[PDB]
Amino acid sequence: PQITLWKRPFVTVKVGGQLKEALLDTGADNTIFEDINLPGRWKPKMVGGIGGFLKVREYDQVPIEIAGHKVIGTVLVGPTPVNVIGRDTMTQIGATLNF
Amino acid sequence: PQITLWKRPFVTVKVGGQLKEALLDTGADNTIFEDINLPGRWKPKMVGGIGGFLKVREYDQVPIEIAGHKVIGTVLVGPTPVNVIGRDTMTQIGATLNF
Ligand SMILES: COc1ccc(S(=O)(=O)N(CC(C)C)C[C@@H](O)[C@H](Cc2ccccc2)NC(=O)O[C@H]2CO[C@H]3OC[C@H](OC)[C@H]32)cc1
Ligand SMILES: [Cl-]
Ligand SMILES: [Cl-]
Ligand SMILES: [Cl-]
Ligand SMILES: [Cl-]
Ligand SMILES: [Y+2]
Ligand SMILES: [Y+2]
Repeated sequence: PQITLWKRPFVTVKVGGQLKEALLDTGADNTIFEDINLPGRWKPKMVGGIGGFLKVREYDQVPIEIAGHKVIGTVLVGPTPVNVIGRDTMTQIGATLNF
Repeated sequence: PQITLWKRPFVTVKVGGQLKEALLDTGADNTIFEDINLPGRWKPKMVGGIGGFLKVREYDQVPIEIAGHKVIGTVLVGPTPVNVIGRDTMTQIGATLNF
């Protein structure tokens, strides 16, 4: 799709079998969800944005269905106020900015 | 321009006469800079990042030169770790996402 930015750029995503909405976020290096449970081992990580830092779990090689593509990427899980799709996932679907 | 997202999408801007770089950030509703000085009245505001909230000053009707366009918009000023260009500014230059 092509979208303008008059509204928040939410997309519907299936991540580890779980349906979620997430913000296409060109200012986010990684992808982040709250309230999903993913199997297997993970590693601890922290991330920073405005406001401060969020504590997360990092899962590698997780399935993400997004914009008709199936991608396998890293997902961070922690109590973000909104779910975000970062550049790590958007590069895999060839997303571009036009301005 | 059209850009991919393999690197962080920085752009050079002039905001209230000061040159800065800022991240084109589709996940940000508003535009925020650190360490700029703007004249005149302002209103207090907070913004919630992933971390909670950053305290800012809100300036209305501020010049921003971005991507060969000159726009007038609202700018928030406060100690963000990275300057961002949000959707309030990007809609004024007709930016779009393709994915
Ligand atoms: C109402 O208006 C705004 C309200 C909030 C923001 S924001 O900066 O908090 N933000 C809101 C998002 C989270 C819904 C914009 C994001 O694009 C933000 C923009 C950003 C970029 C860098 C530093 C701080 C913030 N990036 C981060 O949350 O990125 C996180 C996740 O990926 C990592 O890469 C960059 C960060 O690593 C530091 C990590 C901006 C305008
Ligand atoms: Cl890992
Ligand atoms: Cl990694
Ligand atoms: Cl980069
Ligand atoms: Cl300071
Ligand atoms: Y990793
Ligand atoms: Y400073």
